[PDB]
Amino acid sequence: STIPGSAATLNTSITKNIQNGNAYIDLYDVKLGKIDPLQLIVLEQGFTAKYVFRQGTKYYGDVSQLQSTGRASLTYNIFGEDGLPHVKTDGQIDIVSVALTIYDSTTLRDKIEEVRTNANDPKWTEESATEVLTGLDTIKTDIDNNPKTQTDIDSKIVEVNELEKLLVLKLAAALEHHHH
Repeated sequence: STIPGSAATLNTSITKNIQNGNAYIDLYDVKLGKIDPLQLIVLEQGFTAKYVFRQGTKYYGDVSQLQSTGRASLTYNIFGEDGLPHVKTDGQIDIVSVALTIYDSTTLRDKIEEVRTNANDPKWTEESATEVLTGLDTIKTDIDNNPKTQTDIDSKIVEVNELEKLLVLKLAAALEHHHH
């Protein structure tokens, strides 16, 4: 929800990055520049905020610096118009910490395009050509709209490998439909 006397509330409407009060970032979106940590929160008039990441043993002031997938923390330091940190009514520095999960789908999305390129080869029967494409599009949609754990991304890489194996050559199909 929102911490007692804070000037910043975490924006839950961005379901792709915010869930159950936790933040999620896909390095793919970071590389394609689709992420801006300051849009994940709502600042009430008269206060500015500067975010800071904390992963391993270092702090990152700019999301682009994030290079590894893992568990980290997103923190938002709130400041008043005087440039100094805001002190909440309870007498504490007004800061907002969000548990962050960093994952990267880059590899998966490529593995998908590979299988997709393969699936569209007219050498494969249209039933498999399509069953595999549906499979890929279902995953694709999911990784675009929903946040995932890196552990979860790798499992979908496996699902894709398996779907690619469903492809069936028209040649084979034609030798089976043969009755001697």
